[PDB]
Formats: sequence, structure tokens, C-alpha cells
Amino acid sequence: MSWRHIRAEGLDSSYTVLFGKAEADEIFQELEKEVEYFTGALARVQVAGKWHSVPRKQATYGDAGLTYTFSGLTLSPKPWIPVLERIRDHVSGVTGQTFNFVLINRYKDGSDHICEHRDDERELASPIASVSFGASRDFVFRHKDSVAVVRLPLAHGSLLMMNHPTNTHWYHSLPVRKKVLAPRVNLTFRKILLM
DNA sequence: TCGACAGTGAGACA
DNA sequence: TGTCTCATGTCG
Ligand SMILES: [Mg+2]
Repeated sequence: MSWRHIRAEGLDSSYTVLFGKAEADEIFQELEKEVEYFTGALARVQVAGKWHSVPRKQATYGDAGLTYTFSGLTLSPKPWIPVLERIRDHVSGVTGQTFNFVLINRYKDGSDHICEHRDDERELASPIASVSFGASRDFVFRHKDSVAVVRLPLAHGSLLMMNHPTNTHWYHSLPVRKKVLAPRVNLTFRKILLM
């Protein structure tokens, strides 16, 4: 495939268009039809005097028997459904990697956003693979000591690999974009350690 | 608790 | 003067 390499001090990501327009549209429609997001009616849960939040407005799928941590709670993801395995397999076919877990987030319009953050490394092996469908949304990298800014529209059917050491030295965000009126779905594939 | 996003002020430009 | 973008406070 044709890769754009995103290079800077401590930043190594790469970007390509994984699915052409027609196939991206079909997968997008199937994602909207099939993915089941936690609603967040239930907001938190307490054990031994400590509250723990519960994931809202996202969906997790992964291999049978796998568990992952979220705010101190160990959870099991939903078993793979066919469209996710399809996407997972295209990502693998184009990188030589395997993934056992995916986090799906939905951004209904430009006002849904994500504030500057670094992914939890505690449970990861590995490159993080992020696949987008729907409206194009700007994704931005900033350095944890600032140093330059890198901005990338994540287009319909694209794959962004965040390779080591991107996630240690740079924080990422998906900022508000008022003029975007249409939804975006993002899939973040990982390999969860069995250790 | 502490993660998601509400709230806010400064600065741009329309 | 109004709306947007960028970069601490709250609460379930
Ligand atoms: Mg992230």
C-alpha cells in the first residue's frame, strides 16, 4: 500500500487509505447498523468504598476469554462480529500485525471531540491501529514538553498507525470542528497482553 | 476515585 | 459585536 510517514522528534505514525470510497461506504453503513455502544445509563459502580466509572458511549469487541481494565474494573469485550473481523483482517493484511481487541468510538458531529490524552500503556504489547469511517476529522499531535504541531485529516476509510514511540512523547487530540455536521466512527485496534 | 466533557478567558478575523 | 479555536473545574 501507499503510506504517508509522519515524522518528527519522537513522532512516528503512518497513514494510508485502507478502503476505497465504495467499500468504505458499505462498511460504514454496516457499522452504523451493527455496532452496539454502551449507553451509560449506568455511570459508576462502587466496591470497597471506591467508586469506579463504567465506559459510556463506546463499544469494545475482542477475542473470547480476553479481559481489559477500565477505571479499575476488569471487563470482557463483546465477541467479534463479522464486519469487525473483516476490518481487522484488512488491517493485518497491510501491516503484518495481529490484533485481539478493538475500541469503537462515535463522534456524532463536530462538537463531539476528545481532549489531549495519551493511551494507557499498562495493558498494551506494539503499534496502535486507528481506522476511520464517516466525516473527515482533524487529528492533532502535540509534544509532552511543549515544539511543533502536526495536523492530519483522518479521512473516510483511512488507517493511522501510531508506532512506538509516538504515544510516549506526544499527546493526541481530536478537536471540536463546528462546521462538521456528519458523524465519524473510529476503530482503535490493539493487542492486549495476556501477561 | 478519576475519566469525560463542561466551563472559561485570550486571541483571531469576520 | 458574534462565533470560532486554542489550551481548569465538575460530578456521577
Ligand atoms: Mg487515544
